[PDB]
Formats: sequence, structure tokens, C-alpha cells
Amino acid sequence: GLTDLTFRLLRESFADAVSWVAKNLPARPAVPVLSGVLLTGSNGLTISGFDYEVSEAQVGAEIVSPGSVLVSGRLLSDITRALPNKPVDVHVEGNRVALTCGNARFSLPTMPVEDYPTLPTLPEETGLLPAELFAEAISQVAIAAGRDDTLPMLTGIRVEILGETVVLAATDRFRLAVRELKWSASSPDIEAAVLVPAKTLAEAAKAGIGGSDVRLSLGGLLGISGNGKRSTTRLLDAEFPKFRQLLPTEHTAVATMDVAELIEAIKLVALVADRGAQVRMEFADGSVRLSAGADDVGRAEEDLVVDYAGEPLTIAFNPTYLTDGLSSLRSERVSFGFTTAGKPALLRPVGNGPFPAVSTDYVYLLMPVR
Amino acid sequence: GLTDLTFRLLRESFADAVSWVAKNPVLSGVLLTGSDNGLTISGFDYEVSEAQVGAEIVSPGSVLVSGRLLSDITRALPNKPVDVHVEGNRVALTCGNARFSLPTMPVEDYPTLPTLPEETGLLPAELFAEAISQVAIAAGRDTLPMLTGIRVEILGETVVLAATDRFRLAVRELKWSASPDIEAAVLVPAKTLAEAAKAGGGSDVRLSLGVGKDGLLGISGNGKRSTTRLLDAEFPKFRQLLPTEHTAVATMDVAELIEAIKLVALVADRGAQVRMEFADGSVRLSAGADDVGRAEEDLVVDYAGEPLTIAFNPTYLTDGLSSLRSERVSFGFTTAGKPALLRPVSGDRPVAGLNGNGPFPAVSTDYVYLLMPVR
Repeated sequence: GLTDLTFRLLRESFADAVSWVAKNLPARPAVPVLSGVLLTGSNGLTISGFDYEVSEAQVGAEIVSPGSVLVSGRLLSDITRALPNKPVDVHVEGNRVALTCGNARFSLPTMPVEDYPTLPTLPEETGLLPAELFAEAISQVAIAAGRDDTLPMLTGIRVEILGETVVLAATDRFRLAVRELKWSASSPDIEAAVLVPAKTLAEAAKAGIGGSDVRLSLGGLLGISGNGKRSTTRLLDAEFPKFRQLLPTEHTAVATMDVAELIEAIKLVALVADRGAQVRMEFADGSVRLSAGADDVGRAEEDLVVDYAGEPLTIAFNPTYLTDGLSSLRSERVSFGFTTAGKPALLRPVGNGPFPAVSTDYVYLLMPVR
Repeated sequence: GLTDLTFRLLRESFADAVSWVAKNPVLSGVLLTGSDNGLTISGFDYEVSEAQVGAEIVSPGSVLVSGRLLSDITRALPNKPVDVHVEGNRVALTCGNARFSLPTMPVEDYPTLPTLPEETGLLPAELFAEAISQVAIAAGRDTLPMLTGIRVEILGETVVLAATDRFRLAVRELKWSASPDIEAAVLVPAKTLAEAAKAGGGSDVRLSLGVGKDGLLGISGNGKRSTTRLLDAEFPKFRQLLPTEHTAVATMDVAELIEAIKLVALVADRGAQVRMEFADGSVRLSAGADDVGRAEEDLVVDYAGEPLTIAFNPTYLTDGLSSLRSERVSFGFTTAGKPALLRPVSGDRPVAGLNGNGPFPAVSTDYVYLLMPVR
């Protein structure tokens, strides 16, 4: 072609696609080519970005002349977001791209297309589910994943598929979050058990708020599809704890409270906790006493009503991990399932012998503090 | 007193007064004093602050506690009355179901707050806040103490506020109720003055500085009192930079120009400059070099004078346009080695005529932002 890539499309459409693709580009590009986003005109425009998480968006466009061009992804996402709200005209002119929109005009340098790495092929579709369910279930468990890249075995979200049932889990050794959901399997009997980096999976699930059903592909990659968007994510090569056997089926003591009231009380009392390390909880019939701090800085104390069953128990928790757990339930009330002060508490959304645990879709296991 | 300080008041009133005082070993403390039907909350530094609120004083006295921790507690307590009782070297604070035991620091080691000078004048709180924030954007944020203040210049019922960093200068004139014949100029730290003018609702503000001055600015109103150490440096001379006329004048839409600057500056190397080429009916905004990318945008302008090119730092330009508080901006030029003058435009006409090409008279405004070109 004598006329290289030339097209026209709406700014909003172009800007959303480029920003979505450019997001996952390398933070420290080895070659300048790795900082680019590929634009391919055929029908429609494809916007492609390569990395350990590669992404491709496809949008409607008027392709005056087809072709391909590689330009700085970050600068193109910044230009497109800021352009006048008018149609955007793009014309490749040799080694430059002329971008016109209303009264604004740009001339951008290009990088060689031949050097851009080919994006991996997504595996075969494993199943699908609504965007709202994927977004809300992932965000629920993501809160427990480790955020330290020095301990990468803690940085994933475990995904286990047993036909129509999906179990999600995350942990950082101080807390374990587990969520079960139903999905449209493609086809029944499909078994899969992978560990996906938590940060990218959570960002993909939050962006999914379309809606539009999210298609997951596992046949070392997790494929994510829908909304004219397609991405691949390298899976984590780490073992995950046997989370199912760590969840107790019975409790020696059970406490039910109001989440909002308890979150507020933790935050008040924790102002005097030395380096925000612990909040002590003294449960007895009808009441829990929350306390924190030492005389040198200050002491705090608040009593809250509890629907309690069992012998009195005194247990301490890290205030942030406790509020993360409470915040993740999305229920008015919380159930605390206990054994001893040195064994985990089970938080679930809501007369002397032990108490069988209640079946819920979500659970947050929280380790105590001594 | 065998029974030390004991009082009760509403959380909202307590929390707001403590937070306002604690914002700026014994130095970390906030002093609480109970007298009759009133509580005083006092904070000492180089900028002192005192808040007076109504309270039920069960037992009078004084106590010093950590300011930061007391502000954090009070903002977060249940919305119920707060009972405070000093118990030896501890402060028992009770509010609804919450209880706190705070350690005290010795009262005897706490420095006495300076006496506010005699009152110089008063003005509405809305005006003081509004006029200070307008000029504050131009103050230096460094080493050069002569540029880190806001000049306060009094001349009877007129006050002139000014701030600069040598790249820009903001000047605002306002009218106030002087408490004479007052002819004085001072330099107040810009960061402190800006915070105090924003924090204040709002009953009229009183400024305290006949033949006196050195060396504190007292600020008072709404049961709140502060003193601020004045800057001993000399504000730079600036009246030579305000001409009576211009070689060229330009009026444009502020919002359209701010948006176009931000778009073209995306390719400005180190965000150092944006060029503007003014001609009849249009201005061309441009930036960047081919290695990274070039941008251009043409905007409508009501222009008078010979066409000119001028380069500005995009942030200093947008800071100036944002401070105008008007739909339109008036740009006034003299010569290439001099700043451009940005004035707000009020109700209106074609800028040139009937003056043709000839010099264009300057129109008076309360506010002006002087911006040096990029050299």
C-alpha cells in the first residue's frame, strides 16, 4: 500500500481502548519498541500491547487505508484521553503518525512494527459468568493475597473449577479468603486448578464492570475475553495451601455482631495500638470488650453488644486484617467461629456443646495475634 | 484544687477546636484550660493558635496532652457528649460506650502563647480567604526568604496582597474596615497565611499588626486567635512592572485555553514550555520536538497589535489562568524582555478599537497575574 494506515473513529472509543491496552506495558522497557502499542486497521481497529500480561482491544472504525503502526502507548493514551470530544483522524505518513481532532493536531514518531513481539494465543474457552459476579467475587478474595513480590507464592488467587462450580482463594499466611460461585461451564466435567497473579486478575475483574459476560480460558496462561477485549496472563508457578482442610467444621464459641458498629469501634480503639499491631477482644455472655494500647501512649476501651454462645474467650487480632475481613463480608452482620486464642477465627456473612459451622459462599479465616 | 480539670461538652465542638489548634516533648502537647463556662485549647510553635469554646466546667484547671492523638480521638469518638476528668497524671476521657486513658505532660514546661498585637482592621472571612488564595499560588516554595511570603500592604481602607517567585507575581487589591491614616507593609509566611485564611464559616476576620508593626500578625474571629511570626526579608519591588498601556492586547476563553495548554504540553520536553503565536483572530499553541512528538492547536482570540510569539511555562500559565476566576482572560504585552499581564475580564468590548494599532490603555482590575516568558 502507497497510503499506509489511515482511519477515523470517535475519541471516546479510541481513548478507552488505547488506555485499556497500554496499562499492562513493561515498567522498564528493555528496548524502546516494548513501550509501544500496535494499531492495526482491517473491518475495525485492533490495539495490541505485549508483556507478561498481553492485551488486545478491537473497536469499530472507518478504515480508509489498512495497515499497521507502532507508537508510544502511554503518550497515545494521554493524547486520546485529553483530545477535543470530536472524531479522531489518524494517518501514517512515512515514519510519523499525523493525528487530527477538531482544532488539535499531533505528529508522533513511530517505531518499527517488525520488532514488536507477537501476542500469545489465548487457550480454549473453559467457561463464562456475568461480569458483576466475576468483579464482586474476585474483589472479595483479593484482599487476602500477599502484596510482596519477594514472596510470590502468596501473590496469586487460586482458581479451582469442578464443572459448574468455581472456588476462589487467596492468602498471605495471616488470613485466607475463600469464595465459591456457580458459572456456565464449557463443557461439563471440566477440571482446572490454577494460581493467577492477584493484582492483574483484580484489575481485569474491576474493569469488567460492563457488563458483558466474561469468558475464562485455560484449555501456563489464563485467557480473559469479552467486550471486544482479549488478554493473556502468565500463571504463577507455585503450590497453594490445602485451604479446604484448614476450614473448621465446628466451633467451641460463636459470636454474632453488627459489622458497621464493629469496624467503627476497631478504628477508634486502634488509635492507641502500638504501631497498629493489635486489638484485644474479650467475649462473654452478651458483650465483647474491645481494647488497645499501653499507659506510655494511651489506653482505649469500648464495649459492644454480642449474640454470644460458648465460654468466655479473649483473643487478639491485627486491627487492619480484622477490618479487611469485616469489609469483605458485604453483610449487615458477622459470625465469628472460634476455638482457642492461638487458633484462627472464621468470619462468615450473616446451648453449651460445640457449634456446627454454617454453610456460606464466603469465609474469611483470620489468624490471631499473641 | 484537690479535683483537677473536669468538664463536659459536645464532641463536634471539642473535635473542631482541637483539630484547628493541633494542626501546627512538651511541644507536641495541646493545653486544655477550664475557667467558668469556657474551655481554652492552646497550641504553641512559631505560629501559635488558641481556640475558645463553651463547656460545662465541673472543676477548673489545666492539662497538657498529645495534640495529634487528642485530635485523632475526638474526630473518631461516638457522636455523644465528651466527659474529660484529669486523674493525677492521666486524663480519663469518656464518650458513650468509649473510654480512653491518656498520659499528661508537665504544664509548667509549656511555653506561654504570645499576646496578639493591637487590632489594625477587619474584613469579611469570605473576602480574606478568597483574596489570599488568589495570590498565594505565586509565592516561592523554597533558601530565598524574600519569595516565601505574601506581602500585606495597608493604605487606609485599602489592602494590597502580593506574592512572587521571580517567574510569576500575583497582586490583589481589596477594601477593608481599618481600625487612620494607616500606612504600612509587612511580609507574612505564605503557607501559614493561606491555611489560616482557608480555615474560616464565617464571622469577619480581624488582623492585628498606629505607628507599630514588628513583628507578629494576629488573626482573630469565631472564638479563634493566632499569632504568626512575620518574615524579616524585603519583598521585591514590583510597581515598575505594571504599565499604563500595552503594545499588544489579547482576550480569550480561560477554560478553552487551560484545556488546550494541558493537551499540547503532553509533548513539551520536561514540561518546560508551550509557544503561543498571536495574530488577528487566532492564537497557535504549540510544543515539542520530532524525537518525542509535536502538537499544535489554533484557538480564537480577540487580538490587537502586531503579531507576536511568546513562550510560557505551561504550569505557571495554567496557575495564572486558574486564579483569574473569570470566563475570559485579558493578556497585556509591552516588550520581549518583559512579562505578560493576565487580568480577569468583566462586563466586555472588542479590546482594540477605537485605538487601531496604537498603544492600548490598561484597564484597572483588583487582580493581576504577571508571568515572565521562558528565556
